[PDB]
Amino acid sequence: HHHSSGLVPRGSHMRVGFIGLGIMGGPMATHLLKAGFLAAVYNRTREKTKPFAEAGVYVAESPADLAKRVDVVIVMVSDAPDVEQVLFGPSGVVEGARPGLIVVDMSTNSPDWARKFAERLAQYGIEFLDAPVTGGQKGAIEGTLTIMVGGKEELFHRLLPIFKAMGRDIVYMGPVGYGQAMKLVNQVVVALNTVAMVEGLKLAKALGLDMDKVAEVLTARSGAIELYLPKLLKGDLSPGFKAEHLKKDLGYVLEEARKRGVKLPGAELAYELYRKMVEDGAGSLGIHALGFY
Ligand SMILES: NC(=O)c1ccc[n+]([C@@H]2O[C@H](COP(=O)([O-])OP(=O)(O)OC[C@H]3O[C@@H](n4cnc5c(N)ncnc54)[C@H](OP(=O)(O)O)[C@@H]3O)[C@@H](O)[C@H]2O)c1
Repeated sequence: HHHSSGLVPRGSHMRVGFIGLGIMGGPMATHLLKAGFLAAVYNRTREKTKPFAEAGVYVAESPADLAKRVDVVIVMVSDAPDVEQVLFGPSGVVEGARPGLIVVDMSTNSPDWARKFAERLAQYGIEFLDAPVTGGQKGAIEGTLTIMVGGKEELFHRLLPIFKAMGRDIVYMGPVGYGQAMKLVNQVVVALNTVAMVEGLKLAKALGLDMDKVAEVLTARSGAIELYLPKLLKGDLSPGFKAEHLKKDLGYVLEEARKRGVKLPGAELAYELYRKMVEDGAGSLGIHALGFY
């Protein structure tokens, strides 16, 4: 069946449907709406779609119902199994998409997962990019994300106006999976920079240092410090970036390391620390709460 017009003209071939309105996906999709690309959203929990519906965005009943109405599906759900559900479940994207639709997975998983998604989608005539991001919740909100992309370079170029609505530095990394590859390098760094900050703070507190001055001196400076030290000092342990998601990222890091015969003892330790945090019931706190939960 064909369908009625929506927010974005069909002849643009740039109608976007966005799946996963979380800490990242809400602000990202809002930036796409402000830029005139957002036609539709889907979220597993319907309440989060409310602010979109109040701006006229179509609220889909399933990923399939979203896919049949758009040219580009952006996915920003938690983990690779969640991407599998939204793409390939009973009412997943593949049940609604027409050939030539592009899926862009902006969530974090792995090169191997990116390649599997692309392979499976190509059987339906659906294109794929892996385009994970860095910059945190604050970057999402500000529209300044760094976006690292794998897949056909021609599709990277075609979608650059969409990426520029959400981010600032848009980097083409190579074939399918090279965006996830970059993102997993990035997550090694983020994890250990976060452990750095937390251990520094634990030592500073034990020594009874003036936190104002600690923050001044450390702002040693890193991403984690700039994004999360103010929250941490106020005891705001909310994400931010959930500990369970970093655990997940570090699992893929260590799988890739093992596949390639590289030893990453720091990443192994980080994985252990974040694994304990999830076991202890703090998986939904931000990563900056490590050591403090
Ligand atoms: N937060 C950060 O700083 C940050 C930065 C860069 C990249 N990332 C990555 O971006 C991705 C999203 O992160 P986030 O911080 O936005 O996570 P989040 O706040 O936990 O949101 C997760 C989103 O995924 C949806 N979801 C999860 N499982 C699903 C399933 N099986 N089916 C359908 N929807 C599902 C959730 O739906 P509900 O609303 O129903 O729960 C929610 O919309 C993750 O891969 C994360 O690692 C995060």
